[PDB]
Amino acid sequence: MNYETLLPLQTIREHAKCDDNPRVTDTLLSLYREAAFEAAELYTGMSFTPQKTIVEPVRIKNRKGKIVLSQVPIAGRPVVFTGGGLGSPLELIPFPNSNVLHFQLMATYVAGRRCESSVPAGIIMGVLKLIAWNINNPGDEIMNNGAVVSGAQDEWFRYRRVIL
Amino acid sequence: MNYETLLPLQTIREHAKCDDNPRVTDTLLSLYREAAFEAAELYTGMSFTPQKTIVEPVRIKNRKGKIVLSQVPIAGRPVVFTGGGLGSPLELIPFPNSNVLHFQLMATYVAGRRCESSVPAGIIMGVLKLIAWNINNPGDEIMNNGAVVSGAQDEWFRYRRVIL
Amino acid sequence: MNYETLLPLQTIREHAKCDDNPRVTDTLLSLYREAAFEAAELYTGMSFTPQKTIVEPVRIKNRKGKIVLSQVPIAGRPVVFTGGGLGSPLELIPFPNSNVLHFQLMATYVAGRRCESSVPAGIIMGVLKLIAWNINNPGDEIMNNGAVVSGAQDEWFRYRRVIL
Amino acid sequence: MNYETLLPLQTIREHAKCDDNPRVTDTLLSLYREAAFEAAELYTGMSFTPQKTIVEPVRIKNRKGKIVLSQVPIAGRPVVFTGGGLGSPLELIPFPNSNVLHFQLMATYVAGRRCESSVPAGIIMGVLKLIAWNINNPGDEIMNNGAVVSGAQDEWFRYRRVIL
Amino acid sequence: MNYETLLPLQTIREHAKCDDNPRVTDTLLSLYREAAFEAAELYTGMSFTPQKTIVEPVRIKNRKGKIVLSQVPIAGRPVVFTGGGLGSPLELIPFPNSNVLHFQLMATYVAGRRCESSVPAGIIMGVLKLIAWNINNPGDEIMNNGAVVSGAQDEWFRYRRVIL
Amino acid sequence: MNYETLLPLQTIREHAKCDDNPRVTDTLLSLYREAAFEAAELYTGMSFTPQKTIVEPVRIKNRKGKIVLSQVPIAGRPVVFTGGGLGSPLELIPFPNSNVLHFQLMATYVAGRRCESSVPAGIIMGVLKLIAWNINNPGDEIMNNGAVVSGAQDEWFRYRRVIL
Amino acid sequence: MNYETLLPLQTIREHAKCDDNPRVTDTLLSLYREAAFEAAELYTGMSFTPQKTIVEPVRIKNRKGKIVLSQVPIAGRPVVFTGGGLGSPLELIPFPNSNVLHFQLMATYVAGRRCESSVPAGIIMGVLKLIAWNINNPGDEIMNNGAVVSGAQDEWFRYRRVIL
Amino acid sequence: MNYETLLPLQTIREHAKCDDNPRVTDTLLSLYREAAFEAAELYTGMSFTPQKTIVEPVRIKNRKGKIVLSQVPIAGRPVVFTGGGLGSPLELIPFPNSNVLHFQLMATYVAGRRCESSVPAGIIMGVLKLIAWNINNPGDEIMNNGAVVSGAQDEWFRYRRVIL
Amino acid sequence: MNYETLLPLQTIREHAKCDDNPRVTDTLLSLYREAAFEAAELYTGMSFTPQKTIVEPVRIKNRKGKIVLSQVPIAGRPVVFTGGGLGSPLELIPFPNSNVLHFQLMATYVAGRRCESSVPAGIIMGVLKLIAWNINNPGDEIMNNGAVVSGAQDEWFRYRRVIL
Amino acid sequence: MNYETLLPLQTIREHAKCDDNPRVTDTLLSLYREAAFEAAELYTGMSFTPQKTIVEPVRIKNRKGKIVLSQVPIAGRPVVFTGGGLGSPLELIPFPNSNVLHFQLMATYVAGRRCESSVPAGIIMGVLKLIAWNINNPGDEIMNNGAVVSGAQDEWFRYRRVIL
Amino acid sequence: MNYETLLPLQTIREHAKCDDNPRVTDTLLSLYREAAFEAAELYTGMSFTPQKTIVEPVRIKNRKGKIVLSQVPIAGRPVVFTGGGLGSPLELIPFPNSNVLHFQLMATYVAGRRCESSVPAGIIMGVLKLIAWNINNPGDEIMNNGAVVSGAQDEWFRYRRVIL
Amino acid sequence: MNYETLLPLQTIREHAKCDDNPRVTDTLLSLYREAAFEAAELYTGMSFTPQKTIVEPVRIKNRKGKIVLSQVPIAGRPVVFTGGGLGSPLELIPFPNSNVLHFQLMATYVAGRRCESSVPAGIIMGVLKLIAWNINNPGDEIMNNGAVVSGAQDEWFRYRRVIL
Repeated sequence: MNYETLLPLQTIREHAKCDDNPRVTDTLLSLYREAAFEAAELYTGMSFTPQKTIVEPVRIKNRKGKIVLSQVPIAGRPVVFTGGGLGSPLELIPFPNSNVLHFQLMATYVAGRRCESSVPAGIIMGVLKLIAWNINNPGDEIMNNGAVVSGAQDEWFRYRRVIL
Repeated sequence: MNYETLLPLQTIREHAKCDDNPRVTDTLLSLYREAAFEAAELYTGMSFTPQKTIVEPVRIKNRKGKIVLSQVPIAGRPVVFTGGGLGSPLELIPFPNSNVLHFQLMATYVAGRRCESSVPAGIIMGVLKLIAWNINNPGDEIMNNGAVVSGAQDEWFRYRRVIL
Repeated sequence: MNYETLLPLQTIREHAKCDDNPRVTDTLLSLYREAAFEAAELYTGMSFTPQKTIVEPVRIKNRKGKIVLSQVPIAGRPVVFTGGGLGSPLELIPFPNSNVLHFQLMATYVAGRRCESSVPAGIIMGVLKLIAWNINNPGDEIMNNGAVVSGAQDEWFRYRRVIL
Repeated sequence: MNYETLLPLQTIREHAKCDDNPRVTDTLLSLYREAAFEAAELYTGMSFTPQKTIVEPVRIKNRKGKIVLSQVPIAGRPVVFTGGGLGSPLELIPFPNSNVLHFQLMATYVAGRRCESSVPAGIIMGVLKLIAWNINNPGDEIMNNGAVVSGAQDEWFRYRRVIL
Repeated sequence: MNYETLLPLQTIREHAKCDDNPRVTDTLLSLYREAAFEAAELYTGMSFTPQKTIVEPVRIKNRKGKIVLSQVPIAGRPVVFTGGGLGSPLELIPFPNSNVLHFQLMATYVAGRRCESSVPAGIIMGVLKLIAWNINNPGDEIMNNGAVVSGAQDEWFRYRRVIL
Repeated sequence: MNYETLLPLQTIREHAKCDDNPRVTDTLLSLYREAAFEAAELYTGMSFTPQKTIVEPVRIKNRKGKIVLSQVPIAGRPVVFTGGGLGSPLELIPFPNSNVLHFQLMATYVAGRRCESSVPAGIIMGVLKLIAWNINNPGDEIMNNGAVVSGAQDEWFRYRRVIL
Repeated sequence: MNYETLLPLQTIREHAKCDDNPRVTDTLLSLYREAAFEAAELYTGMSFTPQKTIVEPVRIKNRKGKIVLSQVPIAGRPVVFTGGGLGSPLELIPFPNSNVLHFQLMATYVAGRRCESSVPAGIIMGVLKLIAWNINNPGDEIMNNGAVVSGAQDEWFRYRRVIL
Repeated sequence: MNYETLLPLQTIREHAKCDDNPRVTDTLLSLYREAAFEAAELYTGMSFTPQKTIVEPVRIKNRKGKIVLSQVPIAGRPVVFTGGGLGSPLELIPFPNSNVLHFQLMATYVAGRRCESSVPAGIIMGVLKLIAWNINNPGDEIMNNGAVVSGAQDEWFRYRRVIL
Repeated sequence: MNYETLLPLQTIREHAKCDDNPRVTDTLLSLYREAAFEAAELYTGMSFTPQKTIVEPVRIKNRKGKIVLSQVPIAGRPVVFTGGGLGSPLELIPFPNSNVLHFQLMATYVAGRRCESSVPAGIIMGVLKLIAWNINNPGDEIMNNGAVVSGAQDEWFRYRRVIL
Repeated sequence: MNYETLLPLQTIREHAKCDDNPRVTDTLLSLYREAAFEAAELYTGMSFTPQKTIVEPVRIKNRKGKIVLSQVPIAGRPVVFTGGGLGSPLELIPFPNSNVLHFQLMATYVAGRRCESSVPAGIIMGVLKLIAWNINNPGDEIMNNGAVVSGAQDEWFRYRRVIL
Repeated sequence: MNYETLLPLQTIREHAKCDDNPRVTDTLLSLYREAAFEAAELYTGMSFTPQKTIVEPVRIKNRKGKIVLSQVPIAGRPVVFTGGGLGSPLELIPFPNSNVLHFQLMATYVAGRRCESSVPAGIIMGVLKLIAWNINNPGDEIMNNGAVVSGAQDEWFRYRRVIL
Repeated sequence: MNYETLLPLQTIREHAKCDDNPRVTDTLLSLYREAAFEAAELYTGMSFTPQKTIVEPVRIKNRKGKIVLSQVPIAGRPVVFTGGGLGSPLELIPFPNSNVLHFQLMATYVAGRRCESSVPAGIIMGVLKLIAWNINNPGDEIMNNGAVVSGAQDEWFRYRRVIL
């Protein structure tokens, strides 16, 4: 993917205060950038521009009618349901920024984002901190996890929406 | 967005005493300003300039007749109800600084600000400290939770409406 | 408000001992003073001469008829209420230094305080301390609220009279 | 108030050893002196030389007839109570350092001092220490509760008269 | 009062290691002396040479007929008590150094000292210690109460005589 | 495996900045790389990517019919079951990220990774960190659990996925 | 007084190694000596040379007839009792070594010491140590309870041997 | 066994960074390597190629017939039992990786393994650390066991089969 | 008593490494020795040669007739009792090393030793330590008793070994 | 005995880097070697090369035939019982690695080692460390339990085997 | 006593490094030696030089017939008891190193070896250490119970014979 | 005894590493050697070459027949006891190293060692450490028993065989 557009090398170099470097090659930094983006993906679950189709074997959690989805659905668009003898389609309006719906069973929806320009800035701010840490810690001495001490995880934490 | 009118780059540079450093280009300051304003909006809950129309579904929270909405409406404009098979749309005056309801189903309101001069000074003061912190410490050393240690977050606490 | 009449910049400079600062211009010091006065007013509640009006809906609290408004009405002319089923409004005299009144219903009033020169010395001293602290702390600390550590909030405490 | 008679500027300048310093103008010293005397008045609760005479409502605390005063009446001559259905005005003499009298209801008496030289020296000594602290520490360092650490709020404690 | 005879300036200067001081003027030392004497009087209640007339309303303490007074009357000359239902005036001489007597009402008496020479040396030593402390602590340095750390209060403690 | 394709020696030499060092020959770097990759494989349990469908033995765990598989099936391609006493084919949709299925026994499903570039960058970062630690610390000092203190172990914890 | 014969100034100066010092006059040293002997008398309770006849009131302590006087007795002149139910002074013989009388009412005895020579060496040593402490430390630094820390007090403890 | 085939001495010299040692000759490095491989074998239990025959007596264990042999037979080749008054010898196939069989008696068997090529990398890495630790600690410094502190025993732990 | 016969000054000057002192004259050292020997006598209870007579009254103790005298009579010579309404005087033999006898009553006796020969060695060492401590602690050192910290009271303890 | 064939002096000197030191003669090194081997034999319990026949009395520790013997028997030769009124001497096979068997009375056996080449390397390493410690620490300082702090003891622990 | 035969001054001078120091004359060293030997005798209760014969009274401890001696006799010749109703000789020999015998009463005995070699070297060793401590530390410093910190009272503990 | 053969002076000097001493004479080291050997004697209880006879009474312990002796009799020749048993005096040979036997009563026997060459090396190693410790510390510095910190007691501990 064109990570260059999401975060240029020049900005990374400027933030890290490493635009005068005798041995750190761009080829290596292009690996740290991808690693940081993958780490953010794993920590938050918010995919970038490439949208992904979701069809999964949903289930009912309890008699209250609670259904848990694996990922948040595309915002605004209703979500459809089918299967279990219900030949006709069925759909409801989902909650924004949530993955709980109410009435073998089957359901479908799409997850992803419009494009490079819709990424919240806080994600980038945490990512840049993570790259800076990885640049200034090849792994020779202790001076304990990298993604936490660098503070990027705290920046990303604002979006993980723990129960209120 | 016109973040420039809210906090011109000149003031940010003057506060940080870095107007002559070529290491901090305009784009980096723009990114820092955007991230700081986003963090302030998330923390204090005060929606910024845009006046976005908001529509989202609801479920009857309790048997007593309580329902909750996700964002704060602007005072004056009633919150209206539509759909859900009910008798007919209904209009309610919003309780300022609250989004709780008193008597699938739908409702909608507006959130935002009419004028940009209404920004309290404390928010700008905290944003200045946060940007100053981000300019100096890239997070690659331990001597990193900028929002807390920089002191910006505590300034905004005056408005986070602790329960009296 | 004309804060310059209450605290000349020269006085602030003589207090903080910053009559030679090589980078702190007056345009930033004025913002500092504005923020400090806002913080003091919010903490103590001793507002100034200018006035503002508000309108809100209200709900009775108990069978005894105690009612709570969102802001303190001016110490003076009546506070008006409208609606409530009855065909004509009802009005009560608001008790000063309080937001509580005694008996949907809509309420309106005007906010503000009395003559300009009401400011005592302690608040001025606290504001000076807060400004002095703010000048010498753009935010860097491993060696945490500015108003608490600086001691200003201990100067203003004499006017709160907390009953637990 | 006319503090010039109670504590000449010359004594303050001599105690703090700043008579040759041009960076502390008469305005700033006047502000510090006024603030210090205000703090002393708030802490110990004795109004100074001006022979203030008070008229305050009083209600019997309990069936035993205890009545508590908000100020200590001048010793040696009676304190009078009126109103409250009394057949005729009645006046007694209080026990010294006692603010409680016992065998609508209104009470009046005179509280003050004859000559300014009777202003107890401890109060002036505490004011001097507070002013000296204020002049040297603007409040932007951690080497700030001036009233305490300087000792003035301890020098004044002799008078507050906790219950024996 | 004749403080110059109770404790001359020369002795105070010699004790505190002062041959000649660059800025400490005698006028300020004269204030320190008076402050120290007032502090001693407040801590012990032992009024100096000027004998004082005392009149106050006395009461009986307990079932045992115990009687207490505000100050110790002179050792050998009676106290008087009349009014409040007494049958005839009667004056009696109290215990030595103990304000305890045994079987509105007003009682008066005289307390004080025979002459200047009656002052025990310990009080003078404590006053000298307190003066020395005050000369070397204008109130600007922390790294607390002056009268205790200086040790004068410990010297005076020998005469307060808490119950045995 | 042919590790030369996964991680060329050039990248290791660049990250550890030892391309000009003649004391670390290719033979020793091969050993270090092999050991690091084997350690990662043992830890996360994700054998690397010769693309491979999965068919493995299983035995039922309890009356509920729960059966535990080894690796995560891919999304959108149903598993199929055989073995035991079954006489007809059967296919069920797997739950995302799951490794347990319920209705000797046989069954096969499609999973794994296709291209070597899909090897998540986190694993490569962990391997690089472990190799960098091994290069500089032979293991005879206390200023030695290399996998942990170097942080390589922490980078691999994102995958082991303790029960939710 | 006779303090000169008990402890000549020459010995004190020799002990304190300050004979050639013009910075401590004779009057101040005499004051130190007087204070030292006063403190010693208070602590150890041994009345010094000046004999005094004592006449003090007494109250019956208990139903057993016990009565306690104020000061320690010297070998003791007989005691005459007056007041109460006795028409003429009731003569009786007291006993030394205890302050208890056991077969308003008056009692009497004598106390003191005939000669200086019996002052034990321990008292002199303690007085010397206390005077040496007082000469050097004026009481304005901390790193000040002279009677205790100087070690003088512990020397005198040999003679008390309290019974608890 | 031919340890020089598994780990060339030059490899050890390169790992420990001792390619200039002034007094560590090869006749001692051979002993160090011999000891380290023996320690690894005892810890992990993975033997080395050469086989050896063993004969031992046994004692009747219990009813269920679980019998423990002092060593692990090789590859499950038959293990014979003789003597003890049995009618004729009986033989069983021993379960590999264990020394327990299911049924005075005598037992004999042979122990060993197949080939050198089946040595994983982790064991080699641990042995290298153990040798490096041994070289630089001849036994005259305190800075508890060599195999533990050096971290070698933390490399072999991956094969010791804790109970899942 | 003639201490010079028991301990020459030269012995002190040799022990305390003070055979060069130009400030510690012999007159003060003699007083030090005089005090030290008296302190040793008080601690050990072995009164010295100078004999002294004593006369005292005694109260009636109890049924068993054990009576306590204020001092220890001289061993082996009668102790007399008189007065107390007895028909004629009664005399008893006093038990040595004690002040208790077995039966207002008056009592008389005498105490002392024979001569100076009754001094063991350890007492001399204790006295030497006490004197050496006293010389080099004039009483202005804190950067706690003299006789205990010096160890002399640990030398004399051997002669008590009481049943404590 | 011929300790030379087990550990030549040349190897010890090479390990301790003292081959050119004339301060350590051959006799001292022989003494150190003998002491170290004795300590190892005592600790690990492995009887060394010189074979010896042992005859000692026994008393069964329980009531069901528990035999216990002082030292471990050597493999092959049965332990033979003699005397004790037996019908005839009886022979038992030695259970390896133990001296407790299932059955005044007498028993005998033989212990030792067939050849010197059977010494494990770990014993030699521990002996070398202990000798190195003893060479460089005579035991007159504290930074002295050589067997433990030198690390030699822990090397031998591999063989001591715990009771399970 | 004639200590010259037990420990010549030459040995003390050689051990205590002071064989050329003129300060420590013969008298002071003899005093130290005598004090140390007396302390040793007190601690151990064992007179060294004379083979003293003791006659002491004995009272039966309890009906068991236990008698406790004060000294330890020798194994081989008896200890005699006399007095009471014994009409025939009665003398026994106790357990070695035991001071208790199992059956007014009088006892006497003598034991020990021929010569001064019964003054074990340990006692002399302790005396040397105590004298060495005494010579160097007069007791006016802190870094003082010499008998302990020097180890002499620990050296003598071997013979104290804890009461088993 | 000719200790020279047991441990030559030269070996002691070489071990304690002091063959340059300017003041430690051989005569004093000869005393140190004897003291160390006595200390070993007292600690472990094993006598040296001189075998000695023992005579003492032996009271039975319990009905089980357990009897104990002061020292271990020679390993192979009998202890004797007269009377207290069957018709003839009887002597038996004891357990190896265990002073426990089983069936007036005076019993005697011999104990000791064959020759000077039978002393285990560990005893010599401990004695050398104790000698070095005694040489280093004459008793002045404190840097707590001398026989333990030296480590000799730990070396001797292996032979003291605590009770099981």
